[PDB]
Amino acid sequence: PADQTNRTSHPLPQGVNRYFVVKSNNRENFELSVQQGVWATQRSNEAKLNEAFDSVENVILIFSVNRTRHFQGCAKMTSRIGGYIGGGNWKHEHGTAQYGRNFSVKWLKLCELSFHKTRNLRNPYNENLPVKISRDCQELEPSVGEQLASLLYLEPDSELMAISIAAEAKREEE
RNA sequence: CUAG
Repeated sequence: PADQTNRTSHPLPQGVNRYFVVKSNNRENFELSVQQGVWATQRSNEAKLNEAFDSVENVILIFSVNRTRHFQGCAKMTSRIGGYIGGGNWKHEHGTAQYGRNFSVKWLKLCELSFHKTRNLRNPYNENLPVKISRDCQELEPSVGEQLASLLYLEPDSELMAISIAAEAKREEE
């Protein structure tokens, strides 16, 4: 009874964060990311994630699979792109849009956040369009990013959350 | 990217 209420997701790190919407063409890659703690983006996006990674303590990546009408969670970018990381043999069609280098992520919160529920939120960095209209690695104006992440934390954990925590712990035993 |  001395034990604090134990938690099943990681809270949004405190401090000065930047926020990017990350898009996947398919669930398979997103699920692989969750099992392995790894992502890779399009080559053209790598310098901008590295610029964010160098600039602030936490780069928060809010994921959404194309066409699912939902956000699926948020991760912290935990390594700079460049440098061997490993994992992630990714699915893609006839070699097109071939992905860049794998980097580490830590899944903070996994859930299914409907776009309906984000419909009053717009992003000044993308012409004040609703945040659902976000290409891969579009930056969220940071006050809007913090609002969008806060909506994620209102949703119940999806089944992937515990999958993530388990995989994360397994990688920790070294 | 969102919509079909």
